[PDB]
Amino acid sequence: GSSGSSGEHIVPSNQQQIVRVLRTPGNNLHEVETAQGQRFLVSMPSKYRKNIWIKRGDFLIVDPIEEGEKVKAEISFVLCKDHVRSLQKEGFWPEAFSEVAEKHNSGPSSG
Repeated sequence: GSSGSSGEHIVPSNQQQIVRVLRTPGNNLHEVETAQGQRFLVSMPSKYRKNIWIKRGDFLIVDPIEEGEKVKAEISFVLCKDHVRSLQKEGFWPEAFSEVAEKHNSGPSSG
């Protein structure tokens, strides 16, 4: 069993995981990296059959699949500047990335 788990907003499931985009060859796939320094590729949901706005560095939630194609996991949702922060407060956001938002900033870089 388990204890009352938190799930007020879109939160990474047990199998799901948060990664960061790196580059896209164009096809219906995207290369991301985990918090444990692990680069891999992901597939696009059969439901998101459209031209979604995806960029490099963008953090998304992918889920691993059983013994199937040469794909590790598939995108679940697109985290926004806000979401990311939320997960950080709730205590879910990864550490390997945690040291990213701190530096990142909107507008002219003071430093």
